[PDB]
Amino acid sequence: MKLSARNQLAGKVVSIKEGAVNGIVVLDIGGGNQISSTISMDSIRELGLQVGSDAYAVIKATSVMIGID
Amino acid sequence: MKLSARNQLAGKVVSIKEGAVNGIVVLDIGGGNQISSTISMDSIRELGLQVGSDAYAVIKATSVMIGIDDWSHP
Amino acid sequence: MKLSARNQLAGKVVSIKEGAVNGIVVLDIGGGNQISSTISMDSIRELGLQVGSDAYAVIKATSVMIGID
Amino acid sequence: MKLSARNQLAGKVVSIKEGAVNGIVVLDIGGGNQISSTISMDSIRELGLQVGSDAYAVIKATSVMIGIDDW
Amino acid sequence: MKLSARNQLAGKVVSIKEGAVNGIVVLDIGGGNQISSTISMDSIRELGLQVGSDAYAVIKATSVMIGIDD
Amino acid sequence: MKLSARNQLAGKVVSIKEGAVNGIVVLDIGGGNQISSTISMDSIRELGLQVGSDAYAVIKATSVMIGID
Ligand code: MOO
Ligand code: MOO
Ligand code: MOO
Ligand code: MOO
Ligand code: MOO
Ligand code: MOO
Ligand code: MOO
Ligand code: MOO
Repeated sequence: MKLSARNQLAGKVVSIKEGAVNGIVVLDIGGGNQISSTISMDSIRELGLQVGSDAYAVIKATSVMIGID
Repeated sequence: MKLSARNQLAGKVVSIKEGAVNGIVVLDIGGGNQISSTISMDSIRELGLQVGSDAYAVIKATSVMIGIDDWSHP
Repeated sequence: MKLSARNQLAGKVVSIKEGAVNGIVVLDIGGGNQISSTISMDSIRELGLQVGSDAYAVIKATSVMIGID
Repeated sequence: MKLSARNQLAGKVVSIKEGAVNGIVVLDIGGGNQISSTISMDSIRELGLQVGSDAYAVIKATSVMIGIDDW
Repeated sequence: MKLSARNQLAGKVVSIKEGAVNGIVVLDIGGGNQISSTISMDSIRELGLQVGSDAYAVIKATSVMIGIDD
Repeated sequence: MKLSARNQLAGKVVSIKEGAVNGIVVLDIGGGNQISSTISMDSIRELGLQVGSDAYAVIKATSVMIGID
């Protein structure tokens, strides 16, 4: 699928924290940046995610806030 | 403030699209990545954002989905 | 791309209301259900959406609330 | 109450997966479509949800993305 | 309707900023606190919201972050 | 940090329910209102949150719906 989400950032899974119905996937997206994703355990399984998997961090633009110092 | 949001990514503003009540801020966060943020025009003004401003893309972890390529067969 | 979002509902575009930076797409997913999506104008154009387009309403499970009468 | 959320889709609970502080509710909304919802366990209990309950999937329009087959 | 959203804060509309497809509704919830809501113009119209209307700010718990003084 | 989020509501923590990857923090913001926040256990710990902590409920304007009677 091609998705409307403005942010689709390629990266590699560096850690997966398994929970009860959700888990937290951490992706190394390059440039010294990592992104954490809290998604359902069902999806972690269905997408076959493991540490070292290639994946994408997908974020709708309306979910992104801006901060400054 | 220190914020719970797991994702707080430093970057530089490369473009701002001004709308009616919202606008879209594009941040270059390095490594060839850009992040687009759709936020209120009021916030854009109050934060003094301009092209070239240093800022952060702030994303709650529950807002981030994971994708894989179409030819991966889990 | 294949996505973690638990909800990926096939439907046809029945209307697009254009805004300044966002627009609102209405998708008929069948059975008398329609879904409204508020997304960037950039995305509406990039996906080539028009009345009658085949598409999907994509919703993260953590964005779905449950209501009762 | 009546809510601004543009999407309020009637359906029946087909499953509830209990987690620690959240659970996942699946609703059959008709037309062969199901909606999965990740909400607090407290809300699952407070709303009296069980398999067979009548309910609604409620989604804010700004939470909905559009995808296409990009063949 | 009764909703799973854990946050439902009563207040009065103090302002509505109309946009193109969205508008921004501000509610006075008391205590010198206001909540701003960015929602569709269609909903603002359908709910009959005007300055002075009694309403509620409704927020899913997964949408709320916590911040602290550093 | 200063944040674009239009809603930044001061309050005191009155409850913490710990989960597997998430927890739920309840903040009393005054006027008889409490705001519940479902966030990662990691952040709950990193922010040092306990019953009695002073904190803020932070909500993006696009996450706030309006309801009426
Ligand atoms: O155009 Mo989006 O789907 O709001 O990022
Ligand atoms: O721990 Mo968060 O605020 O869900 O990213
Ligand atoms: O939270 Mo999900 O598993 O991306 O719908
Ligand atoms: O295009 Mo808007 O109405 O400023 O979100
Ligand atoms: O008008 Mo809404 O509450 O953004 O779906
Ligand atoms: O109940 Mo959890 O901590 O969201 O899996
Ligand atoms: O996640 Mo909730 O339990 O709908 O606020
Ligand atoms: O959409 Mo905002 O201006 O980050 O609350």
